[PDB]
Amino acid sequence: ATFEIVNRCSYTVWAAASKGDAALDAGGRQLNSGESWTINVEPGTKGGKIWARTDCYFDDSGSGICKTGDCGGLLRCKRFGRPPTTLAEFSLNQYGKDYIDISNIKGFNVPMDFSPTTRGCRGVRCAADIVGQCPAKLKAPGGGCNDACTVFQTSEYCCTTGKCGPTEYSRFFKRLCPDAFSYVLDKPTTVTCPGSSNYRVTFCPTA
Repeated sequence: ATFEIVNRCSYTVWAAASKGDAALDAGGRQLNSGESWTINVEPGTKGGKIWARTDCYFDDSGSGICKTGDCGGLLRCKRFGRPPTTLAEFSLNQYGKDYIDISNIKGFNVPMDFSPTTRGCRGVRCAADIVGQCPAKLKAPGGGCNDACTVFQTSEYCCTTGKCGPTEYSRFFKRLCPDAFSYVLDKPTTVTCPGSSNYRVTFCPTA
């Protein structure tokens, strides 16, 4: 399948695409404003993620640091990103369908649209100034708006036992992006698409 990752923000991002234990395609790439990076993801991939990283430095080989979303200090992510990271999430060709979501369960750094480029299903977006509003205890120095489970490490926020409810903090993310997951047991805002769909991720969409 095809992912076209478009930086419509006015600042550079360092896009990342991982499943957790391996890169997807090249695993990451600088995107200056306006730049598109199309990747190939296999069919049947489960639990894939695409995110932005901000305020990075990488040296000639590729090792470095970012202030949001860092994946073990690699330009080319083979693992997931340090919060706060707005997340595009997907598992493809499940049993005849792909399933797409955007998640604020690790926080928020960059606004995002995650739309299918082929018919049958509808996209999902979170574009609200979450970082401008973000509650003080959830602010991340380095940039972004952390989730409560990152800031406090409780069973209730982290839904550790498989039981939890919404919270004042989950609800701050759900007021601003009803169409993204705001905590682990949120009513799912997943989208079911035909198997083998293609997609566009766009950062700052409304930019």
